[PDB]
Amino acid sequence: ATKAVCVLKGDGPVQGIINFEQKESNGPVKVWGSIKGLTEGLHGFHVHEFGDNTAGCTSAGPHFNPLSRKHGGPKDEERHVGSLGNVTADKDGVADVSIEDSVISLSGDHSIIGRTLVVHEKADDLGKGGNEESTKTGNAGSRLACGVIGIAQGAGGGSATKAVCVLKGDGPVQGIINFEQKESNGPVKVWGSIKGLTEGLHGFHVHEFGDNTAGCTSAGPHFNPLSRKHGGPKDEERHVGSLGNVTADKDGVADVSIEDSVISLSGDHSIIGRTLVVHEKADDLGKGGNEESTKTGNAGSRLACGVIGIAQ
Ligand SMILES: [Cu+2]
Ligand SMILES: [Cu+2]
Ligand SMILES: [Zn+2]
Ligand SMILES: [Zn+2]
Repeated sequence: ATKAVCVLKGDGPVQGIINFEQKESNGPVKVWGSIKGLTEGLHGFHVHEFGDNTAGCTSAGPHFNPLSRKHGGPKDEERHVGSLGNVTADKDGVADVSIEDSVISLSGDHSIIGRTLVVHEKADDLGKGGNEESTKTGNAGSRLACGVIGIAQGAGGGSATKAVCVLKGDGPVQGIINFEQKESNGPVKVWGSIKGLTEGLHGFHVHEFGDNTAGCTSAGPHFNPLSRKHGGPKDEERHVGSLGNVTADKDGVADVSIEDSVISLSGDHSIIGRTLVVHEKADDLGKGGNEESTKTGNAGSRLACGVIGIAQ
């Protein structure tokens, strides 16, 4: 895509929104926004390999590094793709970010879509610490906050054989959903657990944008690259993102087990860097006879969502 976004959150007070824009498909990426809750001074700022936040920032794995090079600073030949250097927080604990980088992309095998942006406790020494740790992390220390990099309203995306989504919302609904596609236009297995739901049927869809800047609202409509009407997963007439219903048991738990051949974890129907949403009400699978049925299945409000990240 030509635009991406990341909401950074952690166990402490660090939070922010970082925007990405890439106008020419392998030109430089503009990176800008704001992070607050930081100590005054320099903080390591990196793309890590996996958009897996199922164990906070730890499950993001190491720096994104397809080239197997040593850690470096940005404007520097020997670096990781994900080495974006340092952000500087002012005396109000705010880092105003304004970067331009040519090594990261929002498309291709060097795409950061569906990966994790991390802000660190300490400064990145940019590989010039002498020791071994410096040539892997820049001695940047703890991961204070992170988020999965999602597709924002523009354009695209990213590529993997496993993906994962951490669902959260305003209310008590939360869960983790796993995606596995062992052959690269075969079915995607979709499995996991969501809790805090009312007993019964809940609409379950991939929405177009991996944008959670305004909660689930900013995820936009159902992912619909073929411009079809909403349907059930078994219908010819459906959105790519229309995975049907999941069922919550009397304890409010939906043990999701789905297999879909229309979604993909690569190519132009890739759901990497898009948002998975679970809904208030049953999806009528486009059989409701009203205009809303043909758009959303009358599934109602978005109880929880998250950005679908590369796991594999
Ligand atoms: Cu990092
Ligand atoms: Cu939906
Ligand atoms: Zn690095
Ligand atoms: Zn739909």
